[PDB]
Amino acid sequence: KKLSIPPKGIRAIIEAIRLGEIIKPSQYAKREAFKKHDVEEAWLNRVLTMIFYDIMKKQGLIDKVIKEIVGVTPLILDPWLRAALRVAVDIALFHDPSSQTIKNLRWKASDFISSRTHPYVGMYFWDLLDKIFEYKPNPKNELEELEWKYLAPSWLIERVKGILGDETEDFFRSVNKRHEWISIRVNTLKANVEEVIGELEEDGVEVVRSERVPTILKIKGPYNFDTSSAFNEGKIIVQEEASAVASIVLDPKPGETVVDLAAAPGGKTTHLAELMKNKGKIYAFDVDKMRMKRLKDFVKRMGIKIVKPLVKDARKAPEIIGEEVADKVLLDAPCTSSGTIGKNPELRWRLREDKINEMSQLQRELLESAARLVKPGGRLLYTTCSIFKEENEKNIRWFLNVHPEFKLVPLKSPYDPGFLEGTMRAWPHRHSTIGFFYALLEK
Ligand SMILES: Nc1ncnc2c1ncn2[C@@H]1O[C@H](C[C@@H](N)CC[C@H](N)C(=O)O)[C@@H](O)[C@H]1O
Repeated sequence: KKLSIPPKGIRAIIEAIRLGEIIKPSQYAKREAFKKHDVEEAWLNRVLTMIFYDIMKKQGLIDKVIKEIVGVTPLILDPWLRAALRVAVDIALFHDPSSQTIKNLRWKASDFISSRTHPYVGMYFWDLLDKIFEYKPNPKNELEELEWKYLAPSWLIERVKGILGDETEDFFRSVNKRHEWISIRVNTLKANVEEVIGELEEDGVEVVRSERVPTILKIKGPYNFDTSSAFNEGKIIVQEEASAVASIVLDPKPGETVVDLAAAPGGKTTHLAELMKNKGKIYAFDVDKMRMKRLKDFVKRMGIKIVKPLVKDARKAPEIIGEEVADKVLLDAPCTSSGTIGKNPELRWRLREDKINEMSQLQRELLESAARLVKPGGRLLYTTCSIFKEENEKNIRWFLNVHPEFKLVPLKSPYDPGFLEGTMRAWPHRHSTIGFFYALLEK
């Protein structure tokens, strides 16, 4: 028949959508909310997960609808109200709910947000429900029609067109597909691939091994990591294929001294240690103390013992660890994350233009800090998970202009050429991984 969501399910997505605003990446929020409200059933877990990503993906469009109905941007409203309104608008417009579900929205959702806030906000929600269910979707503008096809803001659509041209439609298709796959890396230091595959297939988990990096596995969700034997023993870590390639490209050797200039939560720095076979030294810098504690949790659980974590600004060092002291440095630079809009769909709506240039300047000063850490024979790898030239090819052309003395080491495997020859790019619509950029440099 139709879509029937139980009361605990209604409270679940509301809390997930609310927490998704303050906990990033939003997957952690979804996990937290689902365990809080006891979503044990796989069928409910699937349905609510699908709705979760549908809301994230269409957030900006949903908000425009809320503004038409309510009269103001939902951004000035209470967080629980905003979350409830987003859930209700998405369910009413897209998911054709059964009478029981609309009843649970009316009574159980109103009550839930009241208990988290004040009776008046539940009442206000209750007063809006009928307007939402009677709302006639009306895309008038050629701009509004465009935004509804790609599920993206006009500025982003325009900016992608300037980069991909004919491929723009395919790009948005690939970041719009659903799709329930999670990418993980097998910790070779503590387990082997087939053993992990078998343990996953021992559960009801569908597994597909990556052809580009055989330690990467795609698993079909939902998958509980805090009850997983493989995860709690440190055999597996969540990482995209593109991110795994980064460490392999830099190619750190056992006994070398390596720097991960922006390291937390530690997907790549933990991978660098595998390639160095738990020998040598890794200096791991990150300004975020709360992200660094995750890296420390991963390091010891995964049996890593060569990582020295440093909660400091990465523009410092030199004169923290030394000048030309690194055999090779990885700069997986803080960035816009625009290449990850398939994985974290809501980012397409939260991104600004401004701050593309703000991130671009930070990357350059980390890049200058990286340059001075590299030994004469050493190598520097610069990566972002951004698709913008401003953060990528532009930042490398600048680097090759001011430095003296680096040169670009040509890259081919396993992805495609970037817009500067010798650089490499991954694309969602070409490679089924996140948008990514690679620049390998040596003195
Ligand atoms: N100036 C800075 N110094 C050190 N870390 C920074 C600085 N600016 C941003 N960061 C960190 O850069 C990180 C960006 C992430 N893309 C790093 C991911 C990491 N390389 C991984 O593979 O797990 C965030 O954790 C930021 O806290």
